[PDB]
Amino acid sequence: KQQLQEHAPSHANLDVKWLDGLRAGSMALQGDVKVWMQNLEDLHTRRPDEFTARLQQSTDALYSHLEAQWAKQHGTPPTASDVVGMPQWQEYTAMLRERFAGLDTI
Repeated sequence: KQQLQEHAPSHANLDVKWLDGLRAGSMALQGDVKVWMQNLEDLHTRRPDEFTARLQQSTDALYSHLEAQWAKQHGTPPTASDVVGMPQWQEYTAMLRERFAGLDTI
């Protein structure tokens, strides 16, 4: 499948910045999650266990940004254990990746 090669003008995950956020890249819509799925759509195709490894690099920004930044708030509750679901990504991604069958939020 996909023997012949092809290409066209379009935006890719690389374009979108890390979870840290985008100033001009994507203001109106969310490029963080918007690509979160698309990244797994291509990866998951080959290996699922790796699907999470795709965004794993991006989500890192927030994953740490929270445990680090949020640390100021309390610093006690902030930890890889909490940061896992402390942020919104935990839920957000759960809405798209799960309700992907009908991505409308975007």
